[PDB]
Amino acid sequence: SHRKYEAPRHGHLGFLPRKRAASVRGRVKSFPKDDQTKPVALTSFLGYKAGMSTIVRDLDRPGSKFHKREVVEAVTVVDTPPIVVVGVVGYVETPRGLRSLTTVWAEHLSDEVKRRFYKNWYKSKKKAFTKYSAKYAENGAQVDRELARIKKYASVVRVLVHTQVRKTPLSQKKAHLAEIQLNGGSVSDKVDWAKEHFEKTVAVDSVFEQNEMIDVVAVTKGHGFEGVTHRWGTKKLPRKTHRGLRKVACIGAWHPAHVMWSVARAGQRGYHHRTSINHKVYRVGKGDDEANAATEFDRTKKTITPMGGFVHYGAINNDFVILKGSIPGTRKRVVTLRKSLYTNTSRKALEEVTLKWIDTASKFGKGRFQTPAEKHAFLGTLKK
RNA sequence: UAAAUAUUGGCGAGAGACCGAUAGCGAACAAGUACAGUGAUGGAAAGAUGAAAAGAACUUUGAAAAGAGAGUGAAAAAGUACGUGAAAUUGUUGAAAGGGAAGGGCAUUUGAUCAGACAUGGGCCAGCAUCAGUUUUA
RNA sequence: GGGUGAAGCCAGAGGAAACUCUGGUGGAGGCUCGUAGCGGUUCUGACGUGCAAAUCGAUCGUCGAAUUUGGGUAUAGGGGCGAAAGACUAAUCGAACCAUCUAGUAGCUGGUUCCUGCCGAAGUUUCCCUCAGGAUAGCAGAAGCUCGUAUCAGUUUUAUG
RNA sequence: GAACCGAACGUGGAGUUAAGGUGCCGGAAUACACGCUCAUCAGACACCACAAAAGGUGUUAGUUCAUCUAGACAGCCGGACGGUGGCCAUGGAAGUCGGAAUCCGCUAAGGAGUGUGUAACAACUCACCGGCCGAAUGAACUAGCCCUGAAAAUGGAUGGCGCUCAAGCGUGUUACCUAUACUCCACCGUCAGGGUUAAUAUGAUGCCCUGACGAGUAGGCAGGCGUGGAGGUCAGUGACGAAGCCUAGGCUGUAAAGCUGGGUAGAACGGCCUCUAGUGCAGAUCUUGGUGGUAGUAGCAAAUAUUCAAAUGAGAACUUUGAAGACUGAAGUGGGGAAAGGUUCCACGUCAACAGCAGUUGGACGUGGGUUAGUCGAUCCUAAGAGAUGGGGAAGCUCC
RNA sequence: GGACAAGGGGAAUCUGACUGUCUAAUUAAAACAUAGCAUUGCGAUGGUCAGAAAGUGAUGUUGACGCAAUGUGAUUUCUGCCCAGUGCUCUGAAUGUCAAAGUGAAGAAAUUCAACCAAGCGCGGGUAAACGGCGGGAGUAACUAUGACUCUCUUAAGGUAGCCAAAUGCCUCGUCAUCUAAUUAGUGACGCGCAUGAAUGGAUUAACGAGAUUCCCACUGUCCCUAUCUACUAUCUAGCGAAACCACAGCCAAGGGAACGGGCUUGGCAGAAUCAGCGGGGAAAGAAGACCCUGUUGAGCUUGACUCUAGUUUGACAUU
RNA sequence: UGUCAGGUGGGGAGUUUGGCUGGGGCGGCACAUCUGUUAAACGAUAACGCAGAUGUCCUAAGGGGGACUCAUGGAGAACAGAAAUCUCCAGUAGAACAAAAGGGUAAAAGUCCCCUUGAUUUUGAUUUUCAGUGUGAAUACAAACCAUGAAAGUGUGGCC
RNA sequence: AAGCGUUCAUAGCGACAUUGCUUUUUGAUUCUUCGAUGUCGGCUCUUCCUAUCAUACCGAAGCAGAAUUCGGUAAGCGUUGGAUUGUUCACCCACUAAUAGGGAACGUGAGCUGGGUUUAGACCGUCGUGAGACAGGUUAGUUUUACCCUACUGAUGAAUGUUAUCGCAAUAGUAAUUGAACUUAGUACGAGAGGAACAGUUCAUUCGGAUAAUUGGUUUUUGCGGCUGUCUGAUCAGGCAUUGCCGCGAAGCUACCAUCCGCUGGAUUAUGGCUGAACGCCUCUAAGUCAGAAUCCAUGCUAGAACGCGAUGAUUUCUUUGCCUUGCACAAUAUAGAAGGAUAAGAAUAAGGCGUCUUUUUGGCGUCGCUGAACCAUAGCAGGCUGGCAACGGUGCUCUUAGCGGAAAGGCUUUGGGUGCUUGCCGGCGAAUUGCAAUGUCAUUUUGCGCAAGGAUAAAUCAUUUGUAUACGACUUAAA
Repeated sequence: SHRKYEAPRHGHLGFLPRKRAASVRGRVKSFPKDDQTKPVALTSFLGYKAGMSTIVRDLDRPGSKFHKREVVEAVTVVDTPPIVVVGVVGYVETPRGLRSLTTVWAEHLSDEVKRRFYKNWYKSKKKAFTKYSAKYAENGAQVDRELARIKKYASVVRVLVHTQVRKTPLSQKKAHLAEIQLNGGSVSDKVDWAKEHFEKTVAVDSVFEQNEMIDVVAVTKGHGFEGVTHRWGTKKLPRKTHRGLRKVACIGAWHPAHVMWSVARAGQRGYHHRTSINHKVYRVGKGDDEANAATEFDRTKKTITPMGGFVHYGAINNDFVILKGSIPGTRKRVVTLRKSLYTNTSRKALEEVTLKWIDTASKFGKGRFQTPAEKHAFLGTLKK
């Protein structure tokens, strides 16, 4: 017999399967579509999620009821120390997809990167990239052959990149290696850029600009096993139920005499790899500056980090990015910011933003005061 | 009122084309016993070391049980968990195969293993030629 | 351990009288709220190869009498007892249990132990408190006896119904 | 695929066909010859797993009738009146609301008129005939293959892949594949018809010759294999090793089975002629006894609670002593009895089993010790009841 | 009442008055009991009841304000009509019927055919707080329903007071009114009511109910819509260590087939060993279907089924 | 009190409470028989297939012999009429024969008139259903004894 | 297709006849199951069908516009909240874009519920003399077991030299959904009444994936503070009341009860068109071709074949006893199957190749194909041992100079040197006996054995630790 009351199904099918996923890093599965007319630039970046904070700003939607008004918003702060290039990879077009031709590396690798190749660093002899470093004692015999090989063949040229994790407050030491594709003019100009940029550092100001849309990529919250009702979002069974009432009652129906793939079951929740789209940037601050949050309306000398600090993280003494809304991931986690694939004329992404005020109260609790100078003005001076 | 006639009980003697310890009486053994039921009643399992206990003195490892040696005897592959010691079922070693079961029948190949008249003085496996019987193809 | 406060007594107020009101005292009832005690409503909760062949929890009914219970004594199977449900009568009840007659009877179910060789069926006719069954003929095997090309044939032809 | 088509079967060898097939899976012509079909849902082989009425200028063949030396159809222009508004009908009917007449002229041809249109005319348009052009066209029907008609539930089935002058549909002509069928030979058994000890060794039940046949449940008869005992007989076998048991050793028989090498073991047991029976097992929710997978899994969670050192001991989460925390809270986890059990009380020794973990502890196990009454109970009296005697029943056990 | 302890309340309808009692382990009720009411039998040589029998018993250490046998079920209020049928009962009239023993006649006797005849049945009377029935079926008409006369069918009588789509109404979710935004429900009226109705008790009703049913107030995770916390499990380890079940085993689609394959046929396919969960399959386990039919198989209960019987009652003979 | 006889006696005892059947039960009879058909041109042949019958009536409606023609139509005769009785012509059965249906029959097997008891006795053989048993019915003789007719004959119940 | 529809058979309808399809109604039948397949509905959850109620894009009208009616390709996407009834069905009150119909053992009971039917208790009416009956009404009545195999949802993992980083993408899955307002405009259209649409702005509905700055919830933070009863002689400071109770309450977890985010290209269907035969015209079609829808396919997102691959990093002692690269012999082990040679134009097929001239091009003039029965290699003991004649070529083995080849390049030409053989043409010695045939053994893989040259001199697990993770593994960190 038929259903009776036809309602929409629980959960999205496309997001199956639901595993742990191997990597903790985001991993960009596709980059933008390239243009040989435009100049050379990086398509992506690496950072760390610090926390969240409120923001008040203007509004210029001629049409809405809140035209030229103060509007409170949600925001996510991202710690982004300077990037360090240390490699080049050639990729050749074949009938069976792309194929890696040759990897090249620089002379002087740091101990942040070299830790990644070992599991037991303290016990090891630290022998990595020693015999490769001897190849650079020939001016550039074996170097410029393989760079000219990548110049002749291959239509795509990516760059190996790692994060600086001695500057950040994390107890990590290890770096995070990652490929970032170069989308620019020609193949020859990509490799000329790459050899000059060995060891050389890269900032965030070169990659991203203010008032721009970004795609975010990172791994979600932990949780673990979880049942049916919270994982999928099914209805509770009545109170008067023998043997459980937080389940699906009927799985399927015999003939077909099997359990269907579409049925909601118990199994792993969280820690999944998701890529979010359209997140507008409000600020691209700098580490070498007192008064980061000093807007033109406010003008009070205070750093972006609140009273006490960011909870389960610490502080920020480097460049950072204020993204609108939420970001998929926990704190202390790696996140890869990607440029948009399609240029919007949507009117949201086009409006020019100017921040009016940023909050810096102790989010570890319910803080009233923003800075210690304000606190000593309200109460004092007893008795310490 | 004896005799010729009866007799799955009792006391005493003979026999068998009868059973051979899941048989034969319920009972070959401390069996109407152990045990169950308020009670009338119900009611099992359990035979075999060796000719002779000669039933393993003495050393050494272990807290001890036992173990390794030694010793008794024709034999301990007879040690009082005892003549012989099958199958289900298990451990070790050796040989072989294994992409949603294995296990069979016909025919080969390879690997293993095994019967069968060349011994006297010092049979098995094929090839060609001319014939017979049955066929096929120019 | 509380609540309610019936008869019976004592004192006052009103009234011309007949009598009528108010205050104490007293402690009635198959009354009433509730502990131990005795029961077993609902959760159709727990457990459901259990702690348990009927228990566990919370919620509930009744709680000074048609009450609850020990020891002794009476009633025994077509009998006993029953404020009556065919209830209870030693986990056994629309007729208990123990032995014997008893290896009760069954047109009904299930099983029925070694090889090759030769022949090879039937589910149809008549009768039956016959229709899941028997008798009777038909079909089958075995043993053969009297004879040795016979007066035969699931067939044809000529003549004729 | 129980039943359809072809064929009925002892064991093997060689040839040849039946029904059905020959792109590949699959052994065998990607043979030969003449047509038809192209499907945005093609079709594909009896019983058999479906399709109809009704339709198509999709294409192929055919039947009956017509016009043709300008076809005539085209297909673009020219005409479409004169008598005439014909009689009638009635507001008005003039070819065109209708009822009947249906005739002439000029004629190349023009109906007393095919419709449009108007109150009725007017105006347009056909029927019929020319003008341009130069060889086949027009109507009505019949059946072939294709298409529309043709909508069901998990993903799906000419057997599948795939096939388009086919590997499809209809028809013809040859080769080739192949059944336990047919022909011929070898061997087995059964049945029939003969011939022969006329001394002439060994079974007259013998020893030969010739011919046909062979499927089979229920059922019947025949000839053999094995098990336990009884009578006879091989002056059978055996402590120099009988019976039993084990064996990817061997030999014989179609088979039931039998004989024999190697190992183990330690007292009896075989063949041939006959007698006799508690004489052969895979099934019975069979009977008794033993052992598996499941599985080192289910589980050992209710009565609030344990901790630190010291001692004994081979060994201590659990025994004994100390210290600290706790609970029952006097309708009690306190102190005594009744029924019921019967040494469980108590000491010394001591852990193979039992105390669903452990154990030096124990209501366990081994060996002993322990209950003292004139006054506390029983004994004595009677209760609801039970029950002899004298008597009377009943064949009587016994009943009142 | 700072912990602990401790009633939710209101307006109705059906039903039994109340306290009480039962299906031990699925039914606690509207069932049973009850006070009250009524009926029947009995004066001891008696009623009711036991026993195989007795010089034997229970009621009864009794005597009608008692013992025995039934119905109804407190109070208020009423209990209408019908003795044809079926029971029960009688100082009813008899001779319609009617046993053995005895009486008579016939016969050689066995026998035979006659009258005579006890109770009990038939015939007559009584009885419904005995079992039961109290229906309708036809018609006549005043006026446009009129409820006064006739008969008579199943026998005798034809539903009186009362109450209702009621736990009793098939047609139905009756029609009208009310409660709601909306009501197959609830309550109030209507009644030719398939098939209501008077101690087989009718109508009403204060208190009481772990009884059934509808609505209103307060209250809330029942619900919109789920979220979080705590202990004890599960989970992992040390030790100890089972049962159910089991032909053989365990991947799908279609086909045909005992008409719904895990094994046959044609395709899809296919990679050691394993751990938490879970309830789609294994037509998953539980029990020789209890429903249904068959059997010439049974048992429990009932009765003008067939054949008997203890007890009791009438008559004859003996005791005499 | 004892023995025998008559009534009462579900208080108690024992036993039965058909079959077929598009499940059973309620209906119906297909359960002993008969006619036509289904039934497929010898016989045989099914269903709760179709249309219908029987559990009797008859001393004459049995048996024999002799007379004579019926249905219906047409033409004529007072009351008399579509229909009473009377007469002639045509008349192969279109009538009648105890009942269901089919077959059979014309100087008759129909209708009327004369005489009677073959609806009698003794026993076997034989067809049909069929086991080639019984039951029922039916057919053909032998030995008798009668009826009827001038006789030949016919008759052992109802034309089959 | 007789009539209806003012006129007019077919806009929409359609009598009298007649062919079908379907198994969501109910009968007919009794093949499967009676040593049991748990029988009514509701709750919960998944997927399939189209005979389409809505939404996308079109055709027809008795379509002026608005509303509605009939049909086409379409199952992509959605289809509700309540009163009464045990109900399926039914009937109402609203909302809505719309409140379409069905299947899956009449889906779904080791998933729940037990109101219904359906046992025993009991009551009422009709029927029966009576026990009892009633497809009449009424009330109270027991819902057992997964620890096994497959299935699904997550999680480890032996083995391809060992270990570690960074990637490609075969295949499988896939998602967005519908409305309201402002403007267009009170404009088109219409006598009026009424009353559109495309583009352009802002917001909502249902659904999905993350997230915790704020608001709300949770409180064993037993963090602070308050209050009862009792116990420690009093005060201070605490125990117990199975978390004693009460108020506020960080951290974490969480809510359309809180905030953010949810893409743009190509090829088609219906349908409407262009050029244009068949059929001298006409025609959207026969050949060819332009636009086109919630359809399909990519882009993007999710997993990553544990028997699909690639690139890069480091590769173990001196007890010697072992590692890698290249040549010796020795030795086992096998080979879906060597036995002269896998011998390189591209495009057309109602057309091409090769050679040679020239208004260098879709150009002239000749010639070949009709099968590879080809073309290159080919005579010597499985190919011996030595001579000359004639060329100055052909080849094998080594070594070097150059370059080309990334799709899986692991191979192709190429200068030169050195060193053999040479059947281009003539000479001189040798072979027997394997006894008349018996594949008569002449390949090519792996492999670890000892040699003797050249070369280099490590990691991962366990234990410990951490929380961005966590049933247990695993994952993420740290540590001379």
